[PDB]
Amino acid sequence: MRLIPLTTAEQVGKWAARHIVNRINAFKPTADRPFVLGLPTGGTPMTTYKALVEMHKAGQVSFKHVVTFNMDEYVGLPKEHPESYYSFMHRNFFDHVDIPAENINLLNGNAPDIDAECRQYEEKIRSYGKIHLFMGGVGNDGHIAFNEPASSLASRTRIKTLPKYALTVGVGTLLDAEEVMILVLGSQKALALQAAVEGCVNHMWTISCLQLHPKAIMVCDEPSTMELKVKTLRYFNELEAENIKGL
Amino acid sequence: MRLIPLTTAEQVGKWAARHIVNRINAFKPTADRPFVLGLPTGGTPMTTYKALVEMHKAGQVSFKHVVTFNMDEYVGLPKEHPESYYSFMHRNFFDHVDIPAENINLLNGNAPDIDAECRQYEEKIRSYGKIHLFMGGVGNDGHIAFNEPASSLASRTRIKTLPKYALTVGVGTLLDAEEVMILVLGSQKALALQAAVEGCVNHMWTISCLQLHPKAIMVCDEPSTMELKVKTLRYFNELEAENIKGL
Amino acid sequence: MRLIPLTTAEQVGKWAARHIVNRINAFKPTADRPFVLGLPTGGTPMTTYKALVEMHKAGQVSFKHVVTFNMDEYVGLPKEHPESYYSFMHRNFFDHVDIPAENINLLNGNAPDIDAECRQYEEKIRSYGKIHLFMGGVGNDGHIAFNEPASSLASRTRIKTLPKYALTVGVGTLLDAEEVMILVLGSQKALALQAAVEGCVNHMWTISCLQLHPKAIMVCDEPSTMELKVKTLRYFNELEAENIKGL
Amino acid sequence: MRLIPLTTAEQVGKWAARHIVNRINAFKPTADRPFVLGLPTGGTPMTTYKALVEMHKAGQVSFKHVVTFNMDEYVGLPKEHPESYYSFMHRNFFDHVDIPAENINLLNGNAPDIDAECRQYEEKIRSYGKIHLFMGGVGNDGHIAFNEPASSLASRTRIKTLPKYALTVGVGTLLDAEEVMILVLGSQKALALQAAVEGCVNHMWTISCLQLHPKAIMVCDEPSTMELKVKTLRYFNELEAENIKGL
Amino acid sequence: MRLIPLTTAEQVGKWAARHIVNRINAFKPTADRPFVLGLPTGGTPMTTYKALVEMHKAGQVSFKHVVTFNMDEYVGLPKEHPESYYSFMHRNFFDHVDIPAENINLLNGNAPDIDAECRQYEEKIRSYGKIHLFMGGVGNDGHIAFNEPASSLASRTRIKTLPKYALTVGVGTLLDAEEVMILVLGSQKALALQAAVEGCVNHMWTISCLQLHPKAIMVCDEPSTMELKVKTLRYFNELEAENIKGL
Amino acid sequence: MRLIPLTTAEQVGKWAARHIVNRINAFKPTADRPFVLGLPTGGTPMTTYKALVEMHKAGQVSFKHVVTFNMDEYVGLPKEHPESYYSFMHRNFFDHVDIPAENINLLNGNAPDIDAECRQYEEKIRSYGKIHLFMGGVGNDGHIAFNEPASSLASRTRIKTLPKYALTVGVGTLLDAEEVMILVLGSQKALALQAAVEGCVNHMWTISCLQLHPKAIMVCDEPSTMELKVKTLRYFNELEAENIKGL
Repeated sequence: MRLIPLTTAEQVGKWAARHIVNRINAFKPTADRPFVLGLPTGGTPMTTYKALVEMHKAGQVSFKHVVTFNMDEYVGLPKEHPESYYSFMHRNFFDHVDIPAENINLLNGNAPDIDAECRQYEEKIRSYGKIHLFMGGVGNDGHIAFNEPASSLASRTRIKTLPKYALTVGVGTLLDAEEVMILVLGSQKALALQAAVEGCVNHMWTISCLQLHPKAIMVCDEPSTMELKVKTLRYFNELEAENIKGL
Repeated sequence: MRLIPLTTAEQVGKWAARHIVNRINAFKPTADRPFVLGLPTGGTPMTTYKALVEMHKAGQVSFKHVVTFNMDEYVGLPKEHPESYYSFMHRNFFDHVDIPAENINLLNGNAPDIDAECRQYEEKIRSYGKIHLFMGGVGNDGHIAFNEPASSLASRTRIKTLPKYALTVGVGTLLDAEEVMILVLGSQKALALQAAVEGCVNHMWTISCLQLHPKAIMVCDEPSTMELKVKTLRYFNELEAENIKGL
Repeated sequence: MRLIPLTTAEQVGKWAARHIVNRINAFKPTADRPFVLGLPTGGTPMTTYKALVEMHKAGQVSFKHVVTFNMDEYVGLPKEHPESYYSFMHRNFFDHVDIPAENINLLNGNAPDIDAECRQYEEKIRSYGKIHLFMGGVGNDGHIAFNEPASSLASRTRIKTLPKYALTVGVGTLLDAEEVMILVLGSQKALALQAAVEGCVNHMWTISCLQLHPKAIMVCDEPSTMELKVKTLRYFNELEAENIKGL
Repeated sequence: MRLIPLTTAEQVGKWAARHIVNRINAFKPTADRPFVLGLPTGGTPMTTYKALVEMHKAGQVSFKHVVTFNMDEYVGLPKEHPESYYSFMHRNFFDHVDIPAENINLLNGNAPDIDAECRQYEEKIRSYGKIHLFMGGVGNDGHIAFNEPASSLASRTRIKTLPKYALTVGVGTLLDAEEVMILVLGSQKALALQAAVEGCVNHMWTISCLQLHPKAIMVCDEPSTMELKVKTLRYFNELEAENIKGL
Repeated sequence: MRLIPLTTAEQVGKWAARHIVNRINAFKPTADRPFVLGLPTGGTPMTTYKALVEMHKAGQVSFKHVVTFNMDEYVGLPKEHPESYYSFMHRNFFDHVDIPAENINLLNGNAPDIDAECRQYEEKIRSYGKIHLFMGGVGNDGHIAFNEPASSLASRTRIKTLPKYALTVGVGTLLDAEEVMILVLGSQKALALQAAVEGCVNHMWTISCLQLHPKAIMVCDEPSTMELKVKTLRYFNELEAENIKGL
Repeated sequence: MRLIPLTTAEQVGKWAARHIVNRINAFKPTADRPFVLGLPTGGTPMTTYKALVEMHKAGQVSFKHVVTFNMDEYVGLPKEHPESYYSFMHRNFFDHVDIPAENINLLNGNAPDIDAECRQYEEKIRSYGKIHLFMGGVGNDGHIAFNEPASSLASRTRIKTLPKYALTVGVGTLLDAEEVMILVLGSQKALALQAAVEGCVNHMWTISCLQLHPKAIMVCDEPSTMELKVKTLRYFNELEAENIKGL
């Protein structure tokens, strides 16, 4: 596991954005072999989308052959409603880049057959093969997306009771990704960061199971490191010193 | 992982029995595709077998196309002896339902080649493919069947020194099941329940490794929850409130 | 997991050597199906190589059809230099047994393309299929070879900054072995032994992840048991009592 | 230590009030030997003052010979200001009972010599000899009054930087009381209750040092027991069952 | 604190007896200045009384000017009943030594005024001044005598609900002794020994508060050391090696 | 307790020296009422003595009416030997200030009656009444002076087996001081600092018992904070920010 210790939310976004750009440019996606990106919404990834957009506008990356899968969506909420995940994603990212509509995958919270919708979502991911990079956030209690603490590590896309319900990818869906990058911002995430980095593996703090994942990265700001031991932060600061230059 | 918090041993048996019945009826087993059930013996599963039998007698389930695999048997003990696992299983379950003899699998503690017997048992399970549901109990120290604490998670059916010896399925045998349901009864199992639900993954408390299993369920009575935090029990009580109605 | 509690470094070497000999003789390797052995260097395995050599000289084993893979090598250091891993392995083992040069695999710290060298090493292992037994040591902080604490459990052979650099097999490389045997000597390894045997699974103490491995063995001397609970040592002493007779 | 597990804030107040009444009536205070009561302010003791007042109005207790000492007061804030501790105490308690003005002791946040004011407060307590019962609340982090975590257990009345400052009795001032009763309400106090009852003595959670006090009582509501083990709460519930009847 | 690690219950008794004898002979008690000894009953101190008696019979000590105070007695049970603490003490100790009746203090479980009886017991101890050495045992949960876990460290002699009731000295009564020596026998006391020696101070395990006592000694047998770290036992074994020679 | 987080050993010495100077100048010692200072030796207090001497040379303090008591001395070692505590104290402190010989107290490691020497040392301290400030260091295992881990908190000056022996003040001797200031330097003291500040009270880490002392201060450098949580250090850094200006 990697822990990228940065100071501000803006630096985290710039670091995360650059990592995504580098993975894409190294993969060199084409129509027949697209780069598959898993994505989150909310306040946490705000600075990352902002950074991704300026990099695209500077000509550093193209999303023409990038396929995305989002983590969740509200049930029964009109897609064009300003508070839907769909609206958030277009407003903060899709409206500003060259990704084609057919490459965008968002759960349809208005699907007639909920169980069928979730099933097809998992099917769509497998049709491509695998998610190359899945970016996410982490709950104050260490949970992922709308998955509950003590969720099975093999859980799949399904409906969850918090609108009244939401569709969310499962922990297994996230773990099947080739690489997982979690954005950690704020002192309210300090206990979750501690559980992920210093604690032992346990299903109550879902984030701790990333210790078993082949390629996991935590990108965090200063306030989120409050519960770590001084030597833990020092260790990652020194090891990652050359990789945070320029952010 | 699911934790079904109930009050009495009788409720646990009724809940466990209904879960087995529902899995069977949803699977709709036939001669060519039987539902494979893993089973334990002893005082712990008593109320569950009792409940399974009345459900069968009420016409709610048929074991005609259910194949069973038991966890253990004593070595050198006459099969028809009243204290054998064979006698226990027939007396408490097989004597009262419509399962055919060819669908019953019990380790032969009188086999001439012990190692061959255990090897064939594993072979029999694979011939069917997989155990759909494996029900078991848990030791005071968190162990499973006759497996020792610190047993390998990939251990297989073998002989164990406690009669003098016994044949027991391994932890790997149990983990390969599609779903694992552990019955937890009594305050003497309180530390084991705590290790399974709140503790971290560790090979000393074998039960804790179910946290890594794709579909694990703990069904417990009130006395067994003594070592859990009040909020842990409250959390599962609320989440499972709708699934324990009627038991 | 097995824990073989012995008194001295010499006993550990004799026990480890005999275990290797027994695995080889039971496997009965041939030119078309060789026994693949993973090996470490340093002060820790000294008594084991010494024991392996006398067993070979007594006619108890032949390495004619044994293929070896070593854990590491220094970068840019002349192969014939007295401090290289190559020199250590020949001087302490290869010079005294009947293993053919083509069966010896050591990382080439002088390869022009470092990344290619490491890639081919992994390729060579897969060409044989799998390492049947990988023997290693453990760092004071629980690390393996030159892998850092918090290394990914799927890490592979690569270059590491400590000469200035070294090539080292990854944790995944080690875990892919059919059986892993770690030699633990000295009170300085007491905290690592404790983490491996009594602690919970966590990526900070890499050795703790052997709890998830299908066949792991820790062979230790008396000074290394300082951090274990008296009952833990008593438990393994009794369980392994019959397997340490004669060492 | 005693732990009185009750359900609601109202029950806690009724239990605490009755305990104070019983201590007073058993002490039988007179002009020459008054019963000395330490008191807190805020939302926590609201139901207790309410209960104390109705008991007084029912003729169950008289405060004619009861001397009180309050925990704190704001600095530079006009005494008659509606938000002062003085205003709170009169409005919620003194306005409704028969305690004489000369028996009321409140820190003067407008004293010209702050250090002298605090010094005299301690002097006043010693002039009476000792506080017979000191009632207080507890911070989310286990602190007492305005004392900081890691405060000396012998700290005394002094000014503290949070108005801008406040005068607060010290931990030593509280511990010198013959009996200490802490009101614990709300899930936000759950970690503090756990530290006080189940944790070990440590200066970071000041409340934990009451374990060393000769006569300490925690009176809590249901939401505050969230972090205790089920068996801990069960133990106190059974032991105190006869003392909570009627509240 | 001292920890005397011995092998058998007999050795513990011989060590404890010799310690008592040495303290007495060094004190050189007279009619005006007697040596005050606190004593327990039950299976635990059996080998110690046996050893004390043979030492007396060998002329190594006289109890002519030794005053004793016992920890408890049953309420309402006839003093001469074979199961009373009185009968146990005479049968195992007083019947065999030269202590005068006026020097023996046992709680009167048949006293008309229970509270008065307990009050006078404390008064009797103070009349002498202090207990020079108090020997006791420890509960499986770390408790002392009939004091409950979480008992106040300043608790005094009082009646306790387990006959139906018993009179028991308090924790404060024990702590006021100049020296406290606790006999620890059996694996069932392993967790209590661990809490006393390696754990932190906390009122739930009363025995842990002896860490704060000026002169505490734990005398234990081998089975009771099961929960200690190997290095902890090694440390005390080496430090006390010269003081256990001859037992 | 106070924790003064500084960066270098030199800053620690300057802070500690100034604190001593301020305590002396506020006390205003005279021939009839001297300021009593407890002192340590070794590498740890080096920068503090250096700072104390320049302050004296600058006219900021006089030791004319300061009485000192040192923690230890070697047994049987010639007082004027260059490695004695006597030589260290004169060479690093007494040779440079105006303290009179009669105000200096050092244990006489060559006294004919060891036990008498230690007894008189304690007597000398009481003759003055109390040590106003005792400065010391801390062992890697949390011990004080030559006191062993698990030493009684009431231990007194006595001989200790490490020359072969040394005379050392006891933990009780240190705790009886009005104020205790411990200098903490180096990463090797990180675990001890953690036990003192964040851990719970326990006799194995003697330094942790300072949590119970009325006025304890830890003055530490940066390397010693390695085992503290980032938020712990942040908390003390902010609280002590105004008291470390100028060092």
